[PDB]
Amino acid sequence: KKKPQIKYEEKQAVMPESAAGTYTFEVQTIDGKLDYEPYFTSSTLPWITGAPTISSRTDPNKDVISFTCLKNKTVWNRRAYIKFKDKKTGQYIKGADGKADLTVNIIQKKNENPVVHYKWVDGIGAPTENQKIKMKIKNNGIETEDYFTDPFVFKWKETADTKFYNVRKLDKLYVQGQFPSNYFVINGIRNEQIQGRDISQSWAKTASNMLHWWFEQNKDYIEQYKQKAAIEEWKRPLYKHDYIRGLQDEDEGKKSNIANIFRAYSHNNARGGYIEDGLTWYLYKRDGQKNLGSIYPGLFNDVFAHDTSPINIERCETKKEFEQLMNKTLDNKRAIGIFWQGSKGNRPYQHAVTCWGAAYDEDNNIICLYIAESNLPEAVLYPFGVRYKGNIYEEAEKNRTYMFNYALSKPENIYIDGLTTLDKGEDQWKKWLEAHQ
Ligand code: NA
Ligand code: NA
Repeated sequence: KKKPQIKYEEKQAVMPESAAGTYTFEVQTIDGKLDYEPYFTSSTLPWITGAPTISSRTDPNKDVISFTCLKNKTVWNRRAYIKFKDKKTGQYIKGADGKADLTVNIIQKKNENPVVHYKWVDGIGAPTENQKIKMKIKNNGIETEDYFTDPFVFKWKETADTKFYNVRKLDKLYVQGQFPSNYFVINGIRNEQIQGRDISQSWAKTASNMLHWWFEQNKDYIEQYKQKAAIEEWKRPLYKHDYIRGLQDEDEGKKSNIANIFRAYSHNNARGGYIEDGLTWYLYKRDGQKNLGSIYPGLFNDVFAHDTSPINIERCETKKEFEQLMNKTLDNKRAIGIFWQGSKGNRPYQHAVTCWGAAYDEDNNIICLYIAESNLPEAVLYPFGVRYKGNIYEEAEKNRTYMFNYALSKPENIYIDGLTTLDKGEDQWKKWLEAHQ
């Protein structure tokens, strides 16, 4: 007698809808009914209940295989794989080429109607519906007539009433021949005239946004500092954060005193800089930052010298590391700088941006970030989708947090290497105020 065989066209994926249910596919049975058992290749499939089974063999030509999925609440497809063990021989059954194991690809489809929730950096409010701007899908750099339909895909428009900060690079907004010839002129601290450029200053724009937030959150402590501290004469003008909303692009140099301090006085580096360096430079004295600029603000050195720094730097290489870091930062009322890393084209990529909040699916996966991107033109926060390298259910030792770039309508090999965070420093401020009673 001939030995029975099974066949399956492996190019056909099995794609259950997002709803929970017991789904099925068919396996062709040749020359009888082979005694086999189906198995998932992973034992860490929390979204599948049990093993696959042969639920019908009544048709001589095919078996029905059943498997049970939980609802896919996430906005991502998720993958599982079924192989087949010959129960008489104990070997995995071969596929069409006689060498590879017969493998059926399962892809449960994404949730088309997710319920999303949001966490914003403390103290910046939250977008109103009128402040959320939907985005057109681009193709070959041209906007199509289609829009991104996921509910978290919106720009957060800056208005007179919004409370985030997004200082933009003058060197990116500038249009030669159309902007004012004095566009880059800064009136320095001794009323001296300075042409400050900022093409490589994403670290300093990110620091400036975070510092604007910090001056605002701590404004009552800073008022007490101005009243009670022995302020060095030359630094007195710097105890001030002005961020003037509603300006035209051609007036960006008149928008932010903090960003202008970096643009006038910070020394240049084409290899960029570090968010944490600019933050330290503005707030307290460290020898490492002695050569950052031609001045050293160090405006609250006697609050933070010899105490906890409110600045931290952490890295993340897995989904778990990224979400714990984001949640810890958001839940502890801190501001967020992101240092992106990867490739933009056939060239290395590094860039600092500011994060003002995150979107979450019903499983509390982080699915989108709201980014102040000093390279991008609009006076808005841009959504950057979150994508993770491989299986999020069976995480590998490295599963970086890649960015989907809705403004360019494309994934990019750009991932989040880590966060630089800025804490209010409430305990340090309290100890300073208690010592100045
Ligand atoms: Na399972
Ligand atoms: Na750049």
